[PDB]
This record gives sequence, C-alpha cells and structure tokens, in this order.
Amino acid sequence: RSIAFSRAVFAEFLATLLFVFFGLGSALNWPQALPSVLQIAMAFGLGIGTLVQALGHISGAHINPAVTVACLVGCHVSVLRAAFYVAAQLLGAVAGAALLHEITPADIRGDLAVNALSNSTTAGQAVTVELFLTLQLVLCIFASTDERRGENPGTPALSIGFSVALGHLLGIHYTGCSMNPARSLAPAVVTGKFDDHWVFWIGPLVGAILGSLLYNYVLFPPAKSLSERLAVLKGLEPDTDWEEREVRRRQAV
Amino acid sequence: RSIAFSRAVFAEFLATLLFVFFGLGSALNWPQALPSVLQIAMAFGLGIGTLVQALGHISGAHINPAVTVACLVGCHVSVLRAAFYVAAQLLGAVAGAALLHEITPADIRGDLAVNALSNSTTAGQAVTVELFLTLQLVLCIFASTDERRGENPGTPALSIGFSVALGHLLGIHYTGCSMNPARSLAPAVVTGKFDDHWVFWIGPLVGAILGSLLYNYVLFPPAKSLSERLAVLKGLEPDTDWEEREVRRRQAV
Amino acid sequence: RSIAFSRAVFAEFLATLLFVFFGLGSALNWPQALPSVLQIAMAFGLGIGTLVQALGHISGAHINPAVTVACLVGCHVSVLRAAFYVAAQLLGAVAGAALLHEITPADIRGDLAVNALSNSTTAGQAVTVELFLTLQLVLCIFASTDERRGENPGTPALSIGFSVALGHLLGIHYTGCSMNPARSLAPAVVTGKFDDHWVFWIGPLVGAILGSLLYNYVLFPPAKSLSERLAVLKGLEPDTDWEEREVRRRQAV
Amino acid sequence: RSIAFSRAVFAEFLATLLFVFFGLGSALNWPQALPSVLQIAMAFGLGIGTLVQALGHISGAHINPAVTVACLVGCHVSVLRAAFYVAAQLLGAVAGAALLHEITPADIRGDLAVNALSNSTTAGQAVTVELFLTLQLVLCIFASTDERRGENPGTPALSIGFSVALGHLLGIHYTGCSMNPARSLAPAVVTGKFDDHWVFWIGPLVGAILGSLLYNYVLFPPAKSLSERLAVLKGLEPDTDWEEREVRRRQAV
Repeated sequence: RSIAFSRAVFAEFLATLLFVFFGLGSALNWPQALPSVLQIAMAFGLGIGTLVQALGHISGAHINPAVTVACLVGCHVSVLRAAFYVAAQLLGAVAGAALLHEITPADIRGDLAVNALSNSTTAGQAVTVELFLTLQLVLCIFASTDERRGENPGTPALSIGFSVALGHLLGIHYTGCSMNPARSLAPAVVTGKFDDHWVFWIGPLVGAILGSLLYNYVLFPPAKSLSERLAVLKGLEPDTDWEEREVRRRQAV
Repeated sequence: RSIAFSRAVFAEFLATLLFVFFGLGSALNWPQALPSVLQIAMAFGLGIGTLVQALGHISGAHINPAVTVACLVGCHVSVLRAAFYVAAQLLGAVAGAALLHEITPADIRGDLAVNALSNSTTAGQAVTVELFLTLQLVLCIFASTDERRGENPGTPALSIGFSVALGHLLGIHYTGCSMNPARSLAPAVVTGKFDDHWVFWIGPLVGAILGSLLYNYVLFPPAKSLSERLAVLKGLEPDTDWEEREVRRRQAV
Repeated sequence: RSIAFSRAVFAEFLATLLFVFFGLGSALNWPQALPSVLQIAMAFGLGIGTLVQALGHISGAHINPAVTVACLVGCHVSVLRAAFYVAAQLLGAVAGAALLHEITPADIRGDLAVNALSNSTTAGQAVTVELFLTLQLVLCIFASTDERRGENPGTPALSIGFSVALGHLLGIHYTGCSMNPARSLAPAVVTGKFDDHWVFWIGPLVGAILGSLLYNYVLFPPAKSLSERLAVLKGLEPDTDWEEREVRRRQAV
Repeated sequence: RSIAFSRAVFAEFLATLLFVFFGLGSALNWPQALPSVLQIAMAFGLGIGTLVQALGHISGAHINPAVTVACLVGCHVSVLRAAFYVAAQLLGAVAGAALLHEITPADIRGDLAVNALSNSTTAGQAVTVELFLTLQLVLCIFASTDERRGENPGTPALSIGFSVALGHLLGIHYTGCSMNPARSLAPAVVTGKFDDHWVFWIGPLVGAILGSLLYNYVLFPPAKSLSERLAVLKGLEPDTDWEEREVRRRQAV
C-alpha cells in the first residue's frame, strides 16, 4: 500500500458517476419525447461500452458492485480492491444521480428511473429475471477479459456494452433493469423510493456470482492451484503400480 | 471419449437457454410498451453476438441446430459432437422458454413469440424466406470462424450477432424469424402451437446446408483431401508426356 | 485467364442478390408494422457489413457498381474484373429483387422500395445528396481496405456497414437512398418505375469517383509510379548544382 | 513548414463538412417522418465513427474544435496544427451546413438543427450537461488513441462514434447536443439564431479540457518530462543518506 491503485479506485468513481448520470437521464419520462426500450437499452449499453473502453486499462471498468463481487468470487480482484471499488461505485453512483436531479427541470425528473416492478410482476419473478440478466453479462465480461484468449482480442468494450444493452432489452419490462445495485440505489436514495429494493441487490449479486463460478470453475480455466497437493498423487501415482509390480513379484518369491 | 467436450456440450445448453429466454421475452406483446421490429431484431442479434463472444472458445456457439448441421455438412464438427449439440440446443431451448413462461405475468405472455406466418404469406413463401435468412448467417459464421483468415481477425461475435439481427429485420414480417429450429420449437412446445412448424425446420436446415456447401466447396477452401488420389495423376502427369516423347521417338526408329 | 476469379465474380452475384433481397424487403410499406428510417438504415447497413465480412476475402465485396467504379478510378481492380463485377451486380440485384416480389404478398409489395424523390426535392438537389452519400462510403471503404494501415486492422465490415447505414439515415428523406445503381435499378426494372432513374446512376458514380480520387490522390498514398521518370530528375538533380559549381569555376578560369 | 500537414489540415475540412451535413440533415423536422432521439443519436455517432475511420490516419479526426483543444491542453497536437484545425473545422462546418440549406426544400429545413435549450432547462443547467457530454467523449478518444495500449487495439472509430451517440442520447433533451462548437455554430450562422450560443462553446471546451487533463495527468500517463530535473534529486537522493552515514561517523570521531 499503495500506488496507482488509488487512482484506479478513482477511475471507477468517475465511471459510475458518468454511467448513472447519462443512464438514468436518458431513461426519464420526457413529455415532449419519450424513451423507447431500445434507446434506453442503447443508452446504458453504450455508456458501459464507452467506459470499459475509456477506463478499461485503469480499472477493469467493473462499474458495478455485482460485477466486482463476481470478480471477487472468481478471484480476479483483491479483497481490499473490491471493497474500495464498491464503495466508490455506490458513491460515484449517487453522485451523478444527484447531478442529474439538479440538472433536470422539475416537471420531467419524476421517477428518476428508479428500478421498480412493472406489469404486475412479483418481486419473486422480478428477482429471478435480474439473476439471469447479470449472469449473462458476467459471462461476457469474463470471456472478453480472459487473458488465455488474446487471438480474438476484440471486443471487450463493445461486446460488454451491447451485452448490457441486451440485458435492458428484456429486463426493462420486468424491472427497468438494474443489473447493478449501484445503479438502482442512487435513484432510490435521492428519490426516497426503496420499494422492493432488495430485488436489485440479490438478483444481480446472485446472477453475478453464478456467472463468475461457471466461468471460473464449471468451464475453465485450466491451470494449477498448486495447493491441490499434486506431490502426494505423484508418490502413489507411479509407485502404486510399481508396488503392484513389486509386491506381486515378492508374492511370487 | 471423453473430456472437456462434455462441458462444451454444456456450454451450448446454457447458450440456447439464455438466447431463447431473452429473445422470446423481448419479442412479447407488452401492452404498455410494444416491441418494434428493430428492437426485436437487436435483441436476438445482440443475444447471439453476446454468446458467440462468451462461449465462443468453449463451443463455437452454434446455438442453433441448423448452424450445427451447416457445420456438419461442412465437416467442421464431429458426428457425435453434432448430435449432443442439437440435443442440448433443443433442451436448452425449451428450458429457457419455460423459465420465461414462469417469469412472465399471464396477461402478456400470450403468443410467447412462437414463429407464425404473417401478412397472408404462404408456408411456401415463408419457407423460402427462411432459407435465405439462415444461409446468409451461415455464410457469415464461416467467413468469421475461418482459420485461413486471421489477419482480419475481428469480429466474429459482433458480425454474427448483427447478421442474426439482419435476419430478423426482414424475416419477422414473414415469420417472426426462426433461423433456428430450437428457437421456434421451444415456444411451439410450451404453447402447443405447432402450426406450419415444419417451415421452421426446413427453411433453416436448407439455407444452412446450402450456406455450408457454398463456403466449403463453391468458394474455398483450397486444401488437399489427399483422398483425391493425386498419386495416380502424377504417374500419368509427367509420364504421359514422357511417353509421347518416348513413344514418338521409338516410332521414329 | 482464368481461375478463382470466376468464383469471386460469382461471390458478388450472391452478395448483391442477398443485399437487395433483404434490403428492399425490409423497407417495404408493411401495413401492420411500418419501417422507420433507422430500421431501414440498419437493415442495409447491416446487410453490407455482413457481406463485406462474409465475402470480403473472396471479392472485396464491392456489392456496388459505383464502388467498383470508385475502385477502378483508383486502380484497385482490373478493367476486366470491374466489368464482370458490375454485370453480376446488376444481374445479382434484379435476381433478389424478383425473388422478393415472388415471396411477398400482393398487398404490401407496393413500391418495392424503388428509389424515388421525396418531400418535393428536385432531381438536381436529390442527385447532389446522392453524390455525398456515396463519396463518404467510398472514403470509408478505402481507409479500411487500405493495406498501408494494418495496425488498426478492424473494422472494415462493421465500419462500412454502419457507413452505409449513415448514408441511409440522411439519404432516405431525399431519395430513399440509392448509393448503389444496382440497388436502385432492380426495383425500377421489376416495377417499371424509372422516374428520375438517372439520378441514382450519376449521384453515386460521381460521389464514388470523387471519393476514389481524393483518397487515391488528394490524400495518399505515397508510393512511386516509377513512370514519373525520376531518372531524369536525378541527372539534373545533383548535376545541375555540380554544373553551377563546375561552370562557375571555369568562368573563374 | 510544411508538408503533408496541409492535406491533413484539409482532411478535417472534409470531415466537419460531411459530419455536419449528414448530422444536421438527419435531425431536421421532417413532416412526413420525424427523427427519434436514437436515430438522431445514431446518425451523428455513426457519422463520427465513420470519419475517425476514414480520416483517422490522416488527421486524428478531431472533427471538433473542443476535441482539438482537449488535444492541445494534453499536448497531443502542435499549437499551429491546432489553430489550422479549428479554423478548418469552423469553415468546414458552415460549408456543409450551407450545402444542406441549399439541398433541403424550404418547408422542412426550418430550425436546421440549431442547438437550442429545451424543456425549460436553464443555460446554467444546459451548459453543465454539455460539460459532461464532451468530457466523456474526450475520455474515450484518448483511451482509444492511446499509443501505450495497442494490445486492445480496436476500436477507436466505432467506440468513439458510439460515444458521440451516447452523448446525444442524453444531450438532445437538454440542448439537442453540441459537444462540438463547430457543429453548433454552422446552423446558428446560416439561420441567424445565436440564442445562448456561448453555452455550446463553454460546456464543450470545459468538459473537453477537464477530460484531457484527467487522462493526461490525474490518470496517466507515466513517462518522464525530463524537465522534472531528476538530476537534482539523484544528487541528494543517495548522497543525503551517505551524508547521514558519513556525517554521523565524523561526529563519532
């Protein structure tokens, strides 16, 4: 402790401020012109894609606590680097979310794009949808940040962005799409609406972990943890058969 | 038999579950907000693009039996690996398709995006459209998975995704766009609607094979099958002319 | 004469069939659902992007006579390879355009997306717009096919596609956007509507050439034509100054 | 002075002509069909992405004085090369903007997409939004033009384009989105509407500089300016401790 990391820690702060600012803002109920699911999907997806590009080298652009946690369960980040990230992400989030409230005229800042269950979907259903929404993202982020595969280097930024977008295309009708506890918290804070908030903390965290676990373990990534104690296996591994050869011979004598 | 393949087999299962879940879901008749052709095009196209990215290394992301079959006619996959894929794809498909029925409120899960002929288009026409819809995809997938060309490495995921999207942009008005027997089966199963189902099994399979055949044979890919018996040609190849030289000389004597 | 070229010649045929089929089809006046400028923009742009990807290695994916001509004025293609391309492009075009008429129910195949002046725009204006629409494309195609720059290898397919898209986003309101004499001819043929057809042959050809000329000459590409006769310059180049040195000395004596 | 630079200077002229021509044009109030926020977002974003691709090698495709200035504050361009750029950008801008007025029928060229405060947003708010709109772009442009990172070479053109797009998705509702003093000036000129024009010169310039400063200094880019006088530090750096060792010893004697 500590060096460039502090700045990297910062980078996330700038990222989640920006993403939430643009994101929520682009999803408001503008009376003269009203946001379509796609546009709102594009806006976030592009927002992330843009950030993962900008700050990808500096931070890994988690830009999302669930992603961070996914990165943690998968042992891609420190335990310290995780906490500082989430902290910044939550703070960076409510920062932009406030800047937006200030920047927007009173008539149309209504909801502020808080995450909220729609079409009579149960918090039980809703949370299920959020689970998958994030996992799919986590699966993308990992395949594209995966060092093992640099031959298909492109395209972590754009692919992720559009993954996020894909999340929205479905997850809006159920929830308006959190995928990102930071994202869903900031507006809930400023606006005071915490209805079924937990949904946007469990669905993501759960899908994100599952995601992390499947890529890190269910599929990939072959390597040796070295703590597997492969020195014990090699003692019996040849010797047990030598023993069978050696012990069966001495039974012969 | 058998190793990582089993997992790869799995990967497809996860892929077709996800793609169909997001896909159908994003194409439902949401009363408050209704899906435009583009959005529904983007949603699938992005879904595939995202998957080919995520699971591309693990599976080849066929995510489609017609693609798999295309890959088979083109000798890009095993005969065993094909069957297991299709199996998983069909099962992975109806899996997400069910998860969606459960997750969606009763009022708006109506059709469930089953594939169904629209605008008084004949199953004869419809099937013709599906033919081309898939071929074009198959042509893309191959050009982008083509090993011979790594200099233009990018961009198999995004290009494929958007290819899929391109498929939808037209194939929706005729059929709502199958390109993918798995995709069109899952909803037909759960919903019981099997009207003109065959269309979504023949159009794709046919276009996919054609596609596979043109890239594998009509154009490319120069290599030697070695079973061409090029050892017989080389016996006559020089010697026939030596024979003409040698036999015309001995006619001179 | 002749080898793989014949097939490459073919590749264009398959490309322009496909692009026009999907393209026109996706831009028809569907009564139940009607195409927005974007969707129609995306549909073509994606169509090209997809093709340049699929057949890029085989053909260069001109997919457009104006592009071909641009490639000709820029000396990127043979004079023979050009003609065969254009021929195939025109034939490939009217081929898909027919397939579409056959595949589409009578009620909604109306216009068939023929190119036609809109919003009381003069053929004089219209043609001007088409000029720029294509040049911009030609400028993109060249920068992305430019061998001199392989460090930024990506992304010829996607960038071109979206360039095409960009063309449509503006060129639809003026003309429905030709950029491609093949594209605008096929529907004019089948439908019999040749109103102001020339516009879609001059605007493109003109913008395409201009485009070709600026990249090939106004900017780039440094190389030696060797016919510049740089052997004459090198005789005077040093010797004229030696002569000044040598002749001024002998004037001194 | 001077060589290819003159042409490069030109390249910007061609770029800002094109971008503004397509851009404004695609954002006009077309009566029969009216531009959605996305489409207008796509149109510019694609326009830039296309240009950064086409002319990226020749110019750096600033295509924007604020970007240029950002590039200046960050010492990425000459002081001379900056001025000529801005000059050309402003002139290239009003050039296309005029070409558009001439090309468009009188009924629908109304606003001409001038930048203008909307939804009762204060020039104070408005300018704040513009600040962030550009910074985010500047952050992207730099991360993607950053030489230090060629391993993730892609994708400067597309990522930038879509960054621009992201700018529009939000910045339209507040201002119709300038991000680009050139862009906002051209229409204000031709149309005579200079209402709150300053907003579109301060917001961008301010966000662009901030952006430039954070990437150039707050984060990155490790290098040595050599004017840091690291020769003074190295005199005391070892010697001060040798002095402590040497001076404490002589105090011992």
